[PDB]
Amino acid sequence: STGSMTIGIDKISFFVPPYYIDMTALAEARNVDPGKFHIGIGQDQMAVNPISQDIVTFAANAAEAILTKEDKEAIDMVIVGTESSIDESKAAAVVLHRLMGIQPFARSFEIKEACYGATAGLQLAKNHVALHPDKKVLVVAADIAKYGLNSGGEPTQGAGAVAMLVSSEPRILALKEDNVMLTQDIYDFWRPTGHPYPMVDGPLSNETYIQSFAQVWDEHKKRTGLDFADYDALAFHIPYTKMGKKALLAKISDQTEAEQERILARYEESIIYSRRVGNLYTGSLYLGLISLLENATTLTAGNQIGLFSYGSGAVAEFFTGELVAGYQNHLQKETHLALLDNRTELSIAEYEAMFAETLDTDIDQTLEDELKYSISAINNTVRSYRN
Repeated sequence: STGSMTIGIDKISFFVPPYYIDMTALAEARNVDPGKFHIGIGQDQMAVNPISQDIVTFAANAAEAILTKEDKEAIDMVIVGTESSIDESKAAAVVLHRLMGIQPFARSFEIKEACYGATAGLQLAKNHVALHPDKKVLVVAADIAKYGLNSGGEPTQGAGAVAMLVSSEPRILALKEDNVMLTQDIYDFWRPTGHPYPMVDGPLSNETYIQSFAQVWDEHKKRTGLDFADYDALAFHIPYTKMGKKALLAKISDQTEAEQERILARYEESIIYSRRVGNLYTGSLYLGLISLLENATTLTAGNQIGLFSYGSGAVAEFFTGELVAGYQNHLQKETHLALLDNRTELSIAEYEAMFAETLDTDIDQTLEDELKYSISAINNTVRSYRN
């Protein structure tokens, strides 16, 4: 009711492909104890997509869920964060700008830094709107996480997008100016040009992620004096739900049991959707935010939400948001639950067939798919989308 005009997330939604495989079914096919997936890494259902669906398909569907005609006129910047690009030059944001019917006098571009790309976009969006509060920015995380059949990373796979509308007087989450950022040159996870799957140093990945949180948390506490007791919930980027828990558990071990129980319970709420989707790379943290807000029943306006973003390479950031009065009226619980529940369960055979298929863009072809914004054709390497 006082002070500077707030800036932050006005609306937020995710989209995942209309297919999944059950992790017990996957475990039985890979001759491993299902507990390895359900408990070990903490995953239950995994999102999978056909070659007729790419990051534009997911970004467009996610964004369509939150954009009004008014938004489309007020948006003058469109940003896509991804590490699953389909062009080395042309930003995925340009096609998204067209499909969403956003007004022409806007800048559009793509950000790349592993799983951190969308966060970078969000912070830049926040600064833009702070300086131009009559404008809005569309920021979309979009990615496809594939590792290969019978591969070590297979059970953490996923696909989809998370779209955010950034505005002044946001109806969901007001962003604070307490950002703590961190860059370290570490080769825990990367994907050289020409590699369809990432190069991974498994142990280094877990180590770097866990310590990166510790580093930005400690620096944040030093700068602000804020501690776990000052946070009503914490949302994390996660490669899989158990790794987030590990990082969190390691840092909160010296807190009162009351604080641990509280923070840990909130974390469980934040991963409800993730357990049913898998890794969204850039979108994982923001799926967690959605999951937290739509599954919690005792969060309320005025509460402080801490967010930890991570990107292999590695870049990390911790920042805070405050829940806005009335935010519970502007979520999409019914829509999201329906999206997850309405998915078709694939058998492992069907999944392997879908996964193995490759899109060769050098061949002119048509593709069939009932989903809006799916790929309808390739011509001279150019993708057309049905709308």
